[PDB]
Amino acid sequence: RECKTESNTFPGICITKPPCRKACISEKFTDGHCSKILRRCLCTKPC
Repeated sequence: RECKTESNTFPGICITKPPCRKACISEKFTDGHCSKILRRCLCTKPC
């Protein structure tokens, strides 16, 4: 079970994974991915 929380530190719209994952890991999540429509960096971690 993992929960999604928008990244607090990623700048701008999310198009490619690497900078979003990096931001999320910097924030102590375990991954980050881009959403399709609002194009947000969403971090995930177990919850």
